[PDB]
Amino acid sequence: RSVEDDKEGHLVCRIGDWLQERYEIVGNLGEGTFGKVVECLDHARGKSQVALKIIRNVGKYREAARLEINVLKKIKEKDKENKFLCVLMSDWFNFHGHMCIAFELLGKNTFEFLKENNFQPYPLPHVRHMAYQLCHALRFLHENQLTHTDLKPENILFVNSEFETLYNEHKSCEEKSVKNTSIRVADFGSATFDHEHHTTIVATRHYRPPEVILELGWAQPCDVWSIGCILFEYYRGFTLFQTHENREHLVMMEKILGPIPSHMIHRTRKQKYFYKGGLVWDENSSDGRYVKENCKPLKSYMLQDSLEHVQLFDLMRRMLEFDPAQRITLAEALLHPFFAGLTPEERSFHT
Ligand SMILES: CN1CCCN(C)C(=O)COc2cc(ccc2O[C@@H]2C=COCC2)Nc2ncnc3[nH]cc(c23)C1
Repeated sequence: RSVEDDKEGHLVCRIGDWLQERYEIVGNLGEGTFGKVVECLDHARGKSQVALKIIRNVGKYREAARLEINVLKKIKEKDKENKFLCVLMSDWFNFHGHMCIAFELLGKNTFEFLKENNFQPYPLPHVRHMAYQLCHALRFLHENQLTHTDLKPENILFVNSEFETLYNEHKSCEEKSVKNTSIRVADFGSATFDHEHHTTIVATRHYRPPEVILELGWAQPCDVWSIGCILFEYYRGFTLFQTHENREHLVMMEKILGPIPSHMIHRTRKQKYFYKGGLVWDENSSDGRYVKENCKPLKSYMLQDSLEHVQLFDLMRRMLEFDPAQRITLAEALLHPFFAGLTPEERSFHT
């Protein structure tokens, strides 16, 4: 059988086909703009379960995958015991122009799970455990001169996403509750070391911090801002910054978090966003009316008054500090009293 690609350069994959005379395709896990993810059995390692990322046969995607493979090699060198909750590669190969990267098989990503639960949020204890793991994982990368730059719910995966179906106490509907909240962080293709070239713009827009929008440069604090956004999303089930454009995004930041510090305004070359030292925007436009209607102070989004909710919000506020130098580090975040609520099994990583 010939090797066939579709019109977008995706490999046409057939259940039963082998790659590298080794990986037997047994399931299709999903398709994205990069290519697809397929479930395989690895016949050279006792029919172990693999997720294979199969990249489009398109030069720019091939080049990007080669960069991801090289980042993944460096990460493994620093974490040989695979203790820091990252998804590391077990193999890679170029299959007729398609870069393929083999990973451990995991469950649903945390976005897909949320979507399959009709966007009903994760309970606070789940949020807390997921937060703890994220802070742990990224602290390790940060201490090794690495920044992820593209953290978002779809890049964070449950180890096993099996769930219980419960009747929602307070709503007229069912709810899916994950049985084990162990997660792993993936997708390191944009991850950048301190000594390497930093592009002006990084991150997916909804998780992108103000220093990037204002072109002030970025480093590890970029990831902490993303984490703040992620945790909000886990806790409410909707995006903190449901935005498509920079000026709008800044206005949303001001409505939710308070004024942008004047020292950042004075430094930015993006003066098009300001007039007389304040954000300038059209309150009567579609975007202006949307933000005025929908964007409220961060504390207004708390679902309950109790101590653990108050502490989550204190931590989130600190992750969402405008000034990246003032923003909480992950090392400090791990000392936050929010994490007093973890079970011993959660805290010691015996989930
Ligand atoms: C390689 N894996 C990251 C790739 C890049 N990335 C984050 C995504 O593509 C996100 O979306 C999926 C991830 C996925 C499998 C299916 C996905 O597709 C969605 C599913 C339903 O509707 C379509 C959208 N990953 C995985 N699954 C299981 N085991 C895995 N091990 C490692 C990964 C992974 C990361």
